[PDB]
Amino acid sequence: VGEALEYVNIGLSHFLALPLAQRISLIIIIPFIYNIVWQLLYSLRKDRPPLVFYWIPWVGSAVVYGMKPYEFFEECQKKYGDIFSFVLLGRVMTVYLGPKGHEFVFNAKLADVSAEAAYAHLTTPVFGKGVIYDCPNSRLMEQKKFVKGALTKEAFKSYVPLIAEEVYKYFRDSKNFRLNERTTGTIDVMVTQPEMTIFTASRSLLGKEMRAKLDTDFAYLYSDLDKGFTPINFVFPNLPLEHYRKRDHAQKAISGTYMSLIKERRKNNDIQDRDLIDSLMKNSTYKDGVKMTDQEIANLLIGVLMGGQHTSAATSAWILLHLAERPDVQQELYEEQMRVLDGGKKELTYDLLQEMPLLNQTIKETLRMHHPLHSLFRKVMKDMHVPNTSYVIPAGYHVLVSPGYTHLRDEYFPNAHQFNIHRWNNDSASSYSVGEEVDYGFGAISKGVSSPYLPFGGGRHRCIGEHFAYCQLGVLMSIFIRTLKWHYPEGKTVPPPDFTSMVTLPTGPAKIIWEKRNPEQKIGG
Ligand code: HEM
Ligand SMILES: CC(C)(C)[C@@](O)(CCc1ccc(Cl)cc1)Cn1cncn1
Repeated sequence: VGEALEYVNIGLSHFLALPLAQRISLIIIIPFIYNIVWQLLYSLRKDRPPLVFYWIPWVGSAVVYGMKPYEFFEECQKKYGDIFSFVLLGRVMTVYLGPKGHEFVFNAKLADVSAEAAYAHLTTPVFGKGVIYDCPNSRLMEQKKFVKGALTKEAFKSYVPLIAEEVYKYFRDSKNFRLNERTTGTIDVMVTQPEMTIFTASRSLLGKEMRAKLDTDFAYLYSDLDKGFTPINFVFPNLPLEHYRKRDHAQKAISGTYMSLIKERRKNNDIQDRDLIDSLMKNSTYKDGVKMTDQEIANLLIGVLMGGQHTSAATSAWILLHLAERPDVQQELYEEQMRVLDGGKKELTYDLLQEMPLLNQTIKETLRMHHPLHSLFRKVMKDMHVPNTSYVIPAGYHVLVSPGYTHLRDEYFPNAHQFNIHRWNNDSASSYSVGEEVDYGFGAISKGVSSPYLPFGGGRHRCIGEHFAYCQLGVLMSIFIRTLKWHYPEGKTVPPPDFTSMVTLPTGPAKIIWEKRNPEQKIGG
């Protein structure tokens, strides 16, 4: 019976001929049926880690992952252990939880994975081109060296009074404070902290000129650039809407202002050591001998400040929120402040910051309970074997590492969900290499990445801003502590994190009430 083949033919014709009702209905029910079958087949393969089950094709587990990612990882971990996959808006994520997860993704060979491949679609439109994830990795490595060159301890001794000047200036003039006119008030930390962060960062990393442009309408351009830095730009990076354009406008606009200042500096020889602009001018020639274009330098500046803006500001928000219900921790930090700065007589210096271990433990502890990035990604370039398993992660897959999840595990942190800065007694450093090191182009960093506290990651893509963040957060918190007490409004406590955004920032409005420690103190100027 090719008479049966006559009928696949006939049947095919009747399919194309039935009402639109059933056809759309079939255009739905066929993919739904197919993927459900496909998964059951997949669950038989054992060169593949267990795939989380999902009903909606393409979308996969994006809803629950997007909303409560650590909760997703946990029930996932109970069911399948530390390695498992799940489908996310078209892509396939293989999650490896714990320190071996860190090792498998952060220390992965350059050939196995790509961060550029994972991130460029989201970062390049915001930062500019020619830099970060819009160049070969080797270039990235040299840029990180260029930037890290302006992040030296002597830069930090110069940044500390600039940053303090800013915080004080903010207490003086900001509508949310007015310390020379108010002794008490309410602020939204989600409003205060991003302004405080951009002011301090701008002033210290981009110099006084660029800090000054933030008082004008120009500031709004940073705010535009800011909203194009969203996970939506990670799925649909370019659809003709409209926040997508103001972003691009802002990119050239902001990048324009930097080149303007850069070109005028080389043209007057105004190239001192003031900021990162001076520094990137004096030092941005690759080792093959190519030099960064003035455009490229500017774009590297947008990227630095943008990255540093969101992590830092979220973190100082959390510090305020956790402290707001711990007058005991405030009392303790204040005593240290009095001891190290001789009641206040001594002026804050980068050196003196290092003698404030409790202040540094608070940043350490907050960064433990609140990692700004719940998920780091790579695209898999070559089929990877997972040690001590038969598992193969084929190329074209994505790997996902999550040190912020381990941070919150009792196993590695007794009472992980309690805020306790004393868990870091005689252990206050931003991080430290528990042994041997390795150098990827931007200096010797730890070779192992099996530390269960890994706030800044590791491997070639490891953060180079930890000492800047601590410096800024250090000055900022030091001053808050000496100037203010603060607490929650009645019946208000720590907000749950909003995971859907770029950084795990708190769910606003997150309000605290400040009062002056010295009502009659006046900030001068
Ligand atoms: C609390 C503050 C911060 C935290 C928790 C943090 C966290 C991280 C993490 C986890 C990574 C690795 C990402 C990955 O491997 O996929 C990273 C990378 C990086 N961070 Fe930070 N960061 C912070 C502040 C900063 C600051 C202030 C700067 C700039 C001054 C900065 C610049 C960078 C750069 C340039 C990379 C390199 C990424 C790469 O090479 O692929 N970060 N950061
Ligand atoms: C890729 C992404 C998650 C946005 C990112 O890791 C990387 C951002 C980033 C990358 C390169 C430069 Cl030169 C500056 C900032 C977030 N982040 C981490 N530390 C600071 N920002």
